[PDB]
Amino acid sequence: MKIGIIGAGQLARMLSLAGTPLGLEFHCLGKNGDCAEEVVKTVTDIELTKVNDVVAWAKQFDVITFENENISHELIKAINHEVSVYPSAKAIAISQDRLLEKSFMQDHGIATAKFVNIDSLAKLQSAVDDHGLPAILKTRRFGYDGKGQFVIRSQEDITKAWDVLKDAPDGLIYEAFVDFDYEVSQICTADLKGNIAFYPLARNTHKQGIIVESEAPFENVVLAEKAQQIAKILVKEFAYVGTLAIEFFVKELIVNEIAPRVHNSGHWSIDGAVTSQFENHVRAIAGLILGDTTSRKTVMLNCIGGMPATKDLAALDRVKIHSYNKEPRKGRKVGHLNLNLNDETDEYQLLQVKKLIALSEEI
Amino acid sequence: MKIGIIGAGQLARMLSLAGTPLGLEFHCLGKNGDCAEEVVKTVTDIELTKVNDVVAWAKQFDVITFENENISHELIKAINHEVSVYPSAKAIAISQDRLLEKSFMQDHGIATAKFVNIDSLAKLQSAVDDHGLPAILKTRRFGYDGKGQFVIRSQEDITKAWDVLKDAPDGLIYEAFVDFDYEVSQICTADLKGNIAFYPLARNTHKQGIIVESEAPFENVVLAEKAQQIAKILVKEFAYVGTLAIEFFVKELIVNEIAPRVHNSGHWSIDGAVTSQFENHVRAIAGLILGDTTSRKTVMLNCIGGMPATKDLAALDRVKIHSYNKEPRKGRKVGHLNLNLNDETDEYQLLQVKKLIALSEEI
Ligand SMILES: Nc1ncnc2c1ncn2[C@@H]1O[C@H](COP(=O)(O)OP(=O)(O)NP(=O)(O)O)[C@@H](O)[C@H]1O
Ligand SMILES: Nc1ncnc2c1ncn2[C@@H]1O[C@H](COP(=O)(O)OP(=O)(O)NP(=O)(O)O)[C@@H](O)[C@H]1O
Ligand code: NA
Ligand code: NA
Ligand code: NA
Ligand code: NA
Repeated sequence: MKIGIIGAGQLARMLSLAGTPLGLEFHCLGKNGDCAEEVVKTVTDIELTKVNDVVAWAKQFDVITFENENISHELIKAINHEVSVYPSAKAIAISQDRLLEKSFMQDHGIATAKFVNIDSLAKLQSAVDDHGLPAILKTRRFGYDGKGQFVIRSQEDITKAWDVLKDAPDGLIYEAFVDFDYEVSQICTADLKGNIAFYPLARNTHKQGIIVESEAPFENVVLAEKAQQIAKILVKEFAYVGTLAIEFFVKELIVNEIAPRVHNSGHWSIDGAVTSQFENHVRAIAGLILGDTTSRKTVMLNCIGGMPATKDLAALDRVKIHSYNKEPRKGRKVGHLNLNLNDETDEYQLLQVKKLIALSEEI
Repeated sequence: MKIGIIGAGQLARMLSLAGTPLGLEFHCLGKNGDCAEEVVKTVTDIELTKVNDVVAWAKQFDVITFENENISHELIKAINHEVSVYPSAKAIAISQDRLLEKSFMQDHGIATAKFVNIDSLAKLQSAVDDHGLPAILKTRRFGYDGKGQFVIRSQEDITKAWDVLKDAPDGLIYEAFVDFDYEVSQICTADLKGNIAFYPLARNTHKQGIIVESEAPFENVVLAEKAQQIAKILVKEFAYVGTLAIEFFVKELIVNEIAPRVHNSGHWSIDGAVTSQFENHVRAIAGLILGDTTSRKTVMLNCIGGMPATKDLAALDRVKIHSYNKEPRKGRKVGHLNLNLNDETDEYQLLQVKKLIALSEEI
């Protein structure tokens, strides 16, 4: 069986690392210098606007998936008509647009930040009059890791926010700034028949808009049950197949956003679960029964901008190293480290690895 | 850092799977259709007799290793003079020749099967007169998985054995047939400074000359200590860097043979140890500190000749699947399965997977 992946970044790289021992063959749509290249059968560079060419490429394979939900949902529809794409175009369409994503939650009685679609300065003023400050003016369709938005803290920030973002193609959304206690995510995988394998909750820490640490299992039986029920609603309404990620605020579970894919907050599962989020995404789309997800306490630390020297990491002999072999650039995800946490030696190694990261990080 | 591997088979494939997340780049010497191709940066097909060409290829990389010790030890010397090869030419030279291997053990007071170098029919007759029957006439330099030899059970089998094998290039050895209770192997990894990371003993079952099952940890504190001391002698005398495998008969530890490489009897460590034999071979040759080897009860089952359907394997959701994506051929190693053994559900899945294997196996 051949699996085509749109994208050749680190998520594609790890899908192939996880899925290759199952005997599956991986092919990417992306560039020669992208980090999945060395671990997949082929990489083919086709502009995603050239729809018939992309569809022609896809038809070489038995099933298609993707690593970035910001892709054209029409392109996915076009492909899916010829060869199965997982997960669904509906999941992509709703998750990639902040207004559609939040409206979906509201339509099913699921809590989110208060939000308003913004089509004018007057509408934004009204949204601020109604739901208060601080708030964020975000684009509906652009943006990664806190970028492409404007935090509104005062009445003067309003016109400034509008003036910066007003011309964003495909529009804008006001979100009330949620004052959360902490953040958690629910990652799960739905197989071809809609059976869901759940991971425990992970507690995630963001720094400057980017995830820097993820801890699992986060043990709270009540929140976990609420999280799982929301996941089930999503899987059913999207007819979802694959790994799905839902990020929450806790303060009451409040949905932050969803990602129809393997997600950074699940990277711990490579070394902390019997079957990782990556192996299970692959098994899901391949029409296979999912792997057991029994998990053990693990911490995941992100390497942003830079990464400690491998020789320094290797000296901490229980740390599991996940370098993506990417180019260091301020703010860029270049790798992560996982560590199982059982005893005091693990705590000691964790301190040493955090120190190493503090010296290599560039956000 | 770039690592060159001579060979593109499943051992090379798994070295790259283990070592790629460390941020290392892998290149093989072998063919396009070989099973490591899809997980390494490049594969280059050069006949190993063309020494200057092989050396020219090797010089593109920072360190060289190999998956098959039957390679020309002179070729390794030639390469090593220009770029570091691990492990050593001495380890290759002794392990690849049954007479040299057994003579080494005898020279250091380490037990083996009684053995005699055979250069004539009369010498074989004398070896049988001295050390008895049953015995095996083996080549010194050829043979895999019980092939290329002749078991001598009677006095008529003697001339038959001689007539079959007498012209083997590089000679023959008589070995007394050891009547063992069971077999175990000691796998360990020595870093660049000679520090050794030990795995627990594994209990191995052979069927028709091929390994079919490996169980670890095999708990016997006395045998383990003897095994580790023998490993230390080998690492020191060979100035060994890398993963090393020693196979024993138990009946008293008696050395059977050694392999200067990752070995089938250590495949369990992919899913049963904090750091696998593959990741540690890579860390050793890369000049890195070795990973922790804390282990949990695991069984490894070999898929020979054929492999059960992936959909049938996936249904047993705790089994870890390791398909090499190779072509089924009677007697050929095409994959393995690992299973952690904790509770009764694991025992149940193990029975089901053994049944699946019995129906797919072709030895
Ligand atoms: N309304 C809000 N109130 C408070 N914090 C928020 C709000 N919206 C977003 N954030 C935080 O900002 C982070 C970045 O969101 P976003 O700009 O969508 O980045 P992203 O690409 O989705 N990265 P990630 O959330 O880690 O997958 C979120 O994970 C939250 O921690
Ligand atoms: N003298 C002996 N007496 C009894 N059994 C033996 C003897 N020599 C070899 N064997 C058995 O035959 C097997 C095959 O040995 P060999 O022909 O060298 O295959 P191999 O390629 O080294 N495969 P492996 O030992 O699994 O790495 C050994 O693993 C032993 O179980
Ligand atoms: Na490739
Ligand atoms: Na989203
Ligand atoms: Na390749
Ligand atoms: Na040997």
